[PDB]
Amino acid sequence: EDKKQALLEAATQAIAQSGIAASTAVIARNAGVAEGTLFRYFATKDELINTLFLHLKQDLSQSMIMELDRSITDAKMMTRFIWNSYISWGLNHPARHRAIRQLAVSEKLTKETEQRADDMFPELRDLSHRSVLMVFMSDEYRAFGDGLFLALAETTMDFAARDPARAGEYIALGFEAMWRALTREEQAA
Amino acid sequence: DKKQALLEAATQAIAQSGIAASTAVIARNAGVAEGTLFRYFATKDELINTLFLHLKQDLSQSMIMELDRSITDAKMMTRFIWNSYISWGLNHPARHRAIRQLAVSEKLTKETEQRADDMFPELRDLSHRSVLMVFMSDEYRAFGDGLFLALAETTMDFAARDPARAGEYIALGFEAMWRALTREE
Repeated sequence: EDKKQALLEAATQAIAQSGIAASTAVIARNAGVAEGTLFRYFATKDELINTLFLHLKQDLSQSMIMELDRSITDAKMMTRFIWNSYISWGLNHPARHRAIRQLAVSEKLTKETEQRADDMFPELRDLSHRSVLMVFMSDEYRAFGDGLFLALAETTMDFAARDPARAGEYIALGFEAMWRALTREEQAA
Repeated sequence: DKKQALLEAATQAIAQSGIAASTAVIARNAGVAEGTLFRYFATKDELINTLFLHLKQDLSQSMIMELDRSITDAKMMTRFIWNSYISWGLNHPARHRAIRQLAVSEKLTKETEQRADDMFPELRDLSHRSVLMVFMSDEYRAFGDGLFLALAETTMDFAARDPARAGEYIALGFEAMWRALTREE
């Protein structure tokens, strides 16, 4: 498994730098195993993509479970906790964030992986904290939704990293911006 | 002109590698050694600012073309503005990527910021009206633009990857940016 894990870390780095296009040969060389070993563990580029999205999401969920709390809590409290966890994770593990973002907006994630990934987070039970637009987006435009979220989260991380004196402000502003985006609803004449 | 070839090469270089892009290759790909480039622009900072302005002027041209002024809803106006911006980015990806890098650089003089405000006065007024104050402030204007350009680039990337649904992506992205960034009732 030692070998498989080194491969996952190498794929993370490769995709972080070059996206889904990253070569299987380069991943294997940067693991220090020939490309055949790689295709033994993962039988396809797709199977690897999916396994890596899940491995990375598990890593995220691990960093959170330390401070995980009960569902009877404000949806904004829970969502801010998730967002702060994510930002901390991306700052500590930039390649992990970059890779996972690439994976998320790939059109390559099986529904099985999507269900496993929902089930890493009991928290993804919307309970209409979301607006009507975004519940509609979750059905029809889920990748675009995640894309937008990760865009806001990455902008947050980049500014925090560039100017940590203001990190908390940025994390706050970014959070509110995504929260309004996710939660604010139509106001009519 | 020669200057224009330099600016277009600088756009391409920054689109690819950000502000770090070397003056040497910008000059090389313009077809001139570095001294010529430094003749036209005496600093990287001066070049950064001059290019931000050249690019914003291009954007402002492409937007002001399509504007009709009978419209007065601020969400209507901003939605058309965003359609124009998304169009420009789709048509000129290097120009968008570069302008985004330049915008969130901490390298833009206040003179450059006001000249660029004054390319589209109507958009600056639109923005003081509609945008939250934090994202408009002196201290967090850059973060606001960062968020905006993030959403705009995600919109562009999805539209480009899947043009059959481009309008859907442009609409949704707009709403997301609007709700995120703008003051409420």
